[PDB]
Amino acid sequence: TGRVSNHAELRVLSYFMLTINWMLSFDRDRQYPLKWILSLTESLTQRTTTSESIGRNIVKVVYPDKPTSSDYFQ
DNA sequence: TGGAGTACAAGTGTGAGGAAAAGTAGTTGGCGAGTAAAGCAGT
Repeated sequence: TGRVSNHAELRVLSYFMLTINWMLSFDRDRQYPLKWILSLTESLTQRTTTSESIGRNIVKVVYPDKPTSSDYFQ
């Protein structure tokens, strides 16, 4: 395994990682307020029963290595 | 002005760890009554 991370779909996600910090930490424009971030993660960390979410709940089950895999108690 | 490198960032040389079903163990258990005669002992 060459440690260049030359996979194409792998590198799209880092572009989605570095953007979401830069567009929020350096915001002189005060268009993205802090209280909306306080209404994002509080509304995102919230379970629901759609079939995408139910199907996502199966995916947490199958992987045993990492934490946030014994998430079934909640 | 221009070099000692020392750093992170690129590389390639060196054997093994984890996966699993069928097949293979040591171990119990669960079988198939008469009426007659002659013989040689007997003494």
